[PDB]
Amino acid sequence: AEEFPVPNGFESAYREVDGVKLHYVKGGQGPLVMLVHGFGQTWYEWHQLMPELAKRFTVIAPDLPGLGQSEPPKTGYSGEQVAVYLHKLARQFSPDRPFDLVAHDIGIWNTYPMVVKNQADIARLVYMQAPIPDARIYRFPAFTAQGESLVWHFSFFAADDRLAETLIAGKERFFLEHFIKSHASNTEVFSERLLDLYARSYAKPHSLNASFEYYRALNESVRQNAELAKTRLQMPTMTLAGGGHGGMGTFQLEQMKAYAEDVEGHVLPGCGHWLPEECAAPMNRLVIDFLSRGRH
Amino acid sequence: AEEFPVPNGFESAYREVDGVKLHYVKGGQGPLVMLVHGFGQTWYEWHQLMPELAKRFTVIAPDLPGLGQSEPPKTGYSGEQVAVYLHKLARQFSPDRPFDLVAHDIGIWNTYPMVVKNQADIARLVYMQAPIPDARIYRFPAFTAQGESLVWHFSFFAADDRLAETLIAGKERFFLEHFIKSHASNTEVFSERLLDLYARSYAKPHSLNASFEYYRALNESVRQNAELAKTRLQMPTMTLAGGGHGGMGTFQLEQMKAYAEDVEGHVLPGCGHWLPEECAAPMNRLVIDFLSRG
Ligand SMILES: *[C@H](C/C=C\CC)[C@H](O)C/C=C\C/C=C\C/C=C\CCCC(=O)O
Ligand SMILES: *[C@H](C/C=C\CC)[C@H](O)C/C=C\C/C=C\C/C=C\CCCC(=O)O
Repeated sequence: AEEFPVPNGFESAYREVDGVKLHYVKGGQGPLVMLVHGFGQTWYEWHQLMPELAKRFTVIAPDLPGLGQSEPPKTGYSGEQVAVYLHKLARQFSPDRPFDLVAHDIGIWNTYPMVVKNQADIARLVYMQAPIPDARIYRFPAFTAQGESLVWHFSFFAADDRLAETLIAGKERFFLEHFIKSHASNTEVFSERLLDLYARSYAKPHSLNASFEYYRALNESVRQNAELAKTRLQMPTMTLAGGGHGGMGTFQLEQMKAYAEDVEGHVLPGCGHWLPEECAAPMNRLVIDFLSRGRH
Repeated sequence: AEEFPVPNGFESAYREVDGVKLHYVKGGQGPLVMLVHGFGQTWYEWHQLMPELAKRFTVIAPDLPGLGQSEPPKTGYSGEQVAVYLHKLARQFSPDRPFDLVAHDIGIWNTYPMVVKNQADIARLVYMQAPIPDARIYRFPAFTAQGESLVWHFSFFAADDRLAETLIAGKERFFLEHFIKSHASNTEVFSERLLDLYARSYAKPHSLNASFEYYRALNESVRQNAELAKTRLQMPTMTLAGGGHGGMGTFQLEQMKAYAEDVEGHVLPGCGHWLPEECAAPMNRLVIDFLSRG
């Protein structure tokens, strides 16, 4: 069974990593690029970018542990713990060469530790629409004069006594449409049909819980990154952020400059959080061009 | 059928104010003190303070519009709109002399405009455990190094699509116990029976919605207060805040200093948000003494 349709010429497969069965979709030939999705979604957010990248790269798009068709992690949900699974997965397909990494939302949280601890394995890095977990997240406001706070869900999802699962169970499709559209500029791309697909996946009880455990581990991830950030990232890095409703604007590049020696950033006007879907043409072009500098 | 038991010597009654039928509980004799409850609760949070105050004052404790047994407002849920109802209700019982005001949580939001606009009507003022809506609320962090913050509910409750009503329906008792205890230092004061009573009250569909409409109007209340705050408050004021988990600490008095010329403050160590219940005896003492000077 497949939760989302595989693009023509790709395969849906699984790989056991440290006792955890990870789902991924893979296609193409050449150097490896791994695309890592975020909260509320799965590998499928990349399905329009994947065929274009596969003309020059081997492309792998895993489901995060516990999400999509991937089993939950056995160690835990902190960034350093999850990053082990993703690093070992990528290295099974690229054991002797560095690979490229593209990550969105909590995909950033779940990859930053393995990037900084295995810098020689990462050729080029693209991060979009999430803060790297650090002390800056403790200053983001809970309530805004205009629009809506992009970050209050951190506390909702991290609340104890399984508050979020208890309130959202049975209402997953309603909740997902609300939080996707509230973080979007171009809401019209989220058709009822596409929302149905995403909601069906994260309504699996272990996936609903897994989704929130990433936030329950956020303070631990911050503590982990306080140590890791003592070494700046050396590989070429690109940041993308939306400039519209739900977009992080200039914050994405400004924070990355504290982490990376070689970084360029873009703010995409009229685009919110969900860049691959809201602004597919400019986002895909930016990613393909950036990764195509060099061997592919 | 009363939602909460009325103390001896008090009456549960109703008055029509601008076409809205307000519920209140009233007892005592002497100058008027109005006690205004906050989110998650009703007049009943004052039921231990009321008989003590009723020894020296006429005491009235209304249900906020749409909450408890009060009808929803017919104008709106912004602080300036709701404060009209509470001002006119108090004036029905104290038309000829100023009255005292005690408010908790969003009771503050719903009374500050009528205090600043009718200062000759307010003898003494007691505010506990809520910011006056102003630009300071836009700095409160969403997330803390210990986990969930005390303020993320601002955005949960203000969200559209009836987000809060839709997620909380069928889980009202569960959710109320959660936010009571996440804002409490002393949870042992909340019996299963008391949580049952509060949950049954705000689970009424129009009351669950009314609860969150106060937050959907919060930015409008901030904008309203930006003009009202040009006039400082002159009456004697006291602030109270908890010093424990759920408490606002020094924020309550420090904010009030920008609004009030004559203000004293206390922070109650070992107490959280729900001061009339978590720390009833010292809270009551401080309110009674402050109002009884003279
Ligand atoms: C994924 C968010 C996706 C869906 C939310 C239900 C991650 O949980 C968060 C990624 C990005 C948004 C968080 C940080 C915003 C960063 C700084 C800008 C602050 C503005 C503000 O409104 O506070
Ligand atoms: C009622 C809260 C009741 C139940 C919560 C579901 C009001 O909605 C909020 C009133 C008080 C609690 C929130 C405000 C805290 C204010 C500042 C604390 C200081 C933090 C800081 O950043 O300085």
